[PDB]
Amino acid sequence: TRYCAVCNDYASGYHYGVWSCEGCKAFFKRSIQGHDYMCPATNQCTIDKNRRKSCQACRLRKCYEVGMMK
Amino acid sequence: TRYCAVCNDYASGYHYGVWSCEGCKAFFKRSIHNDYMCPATNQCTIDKNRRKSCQACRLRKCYEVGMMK
DNA sequence: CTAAGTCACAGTGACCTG
DNA sequence: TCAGGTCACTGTGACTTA
Ligand SMILES: [Zn+2]
Ligand SMILES: [Zn+2]
Ligand SMILES: [Zn+2]
Ligand SMILES: [Zn+2]
Repeated sequence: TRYCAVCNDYASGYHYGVWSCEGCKAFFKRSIQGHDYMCPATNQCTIDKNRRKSCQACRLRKCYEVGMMK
Repeated sequence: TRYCAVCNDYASGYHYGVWSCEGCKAFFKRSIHNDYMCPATNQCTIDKNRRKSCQACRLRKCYEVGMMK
């Protein structure tokens, strides 16, 4: 009930079942809406305030890991 | 056939002293004063489908391959 | 030819509507 | 309150001009 469970940025509220920022909220929104994300490395990127935009594959992976649901 | 020295995509021509696709050419141009951060460990596999994801490793490779500002 | 500009296009997220 | 939209901002790269 404070920080984003996905990128650890200031979370706005409870979105999709986890406390998240508007960024991760919108991201999951679109991801479940319809999109192929490609990880530029080893499917183990560090998702945070300044890396979430870089890897969409690991960001989505994390969205699910932390509990977000459709 | 020529391939982009940075991302292996079909190169458009010889840009900045190296063979590059239009993407890496414009990117390099834009970069030269952007400071980037790799999402992983600075060893990304930069190709057509991932060059947009890591900008740090893209610019790294731009210099590595000999692109001159 | 390449350098350099151009601009439609697509993702992001802060804000808005329901 | 949150889901789902929205749209200005921005980076991209294919194409145009010099
Ligand atoms: Zn977040
Ligand atoms: Zn990744
Ligand atoms: Zn390239
Ligand atoms: Zn990288």
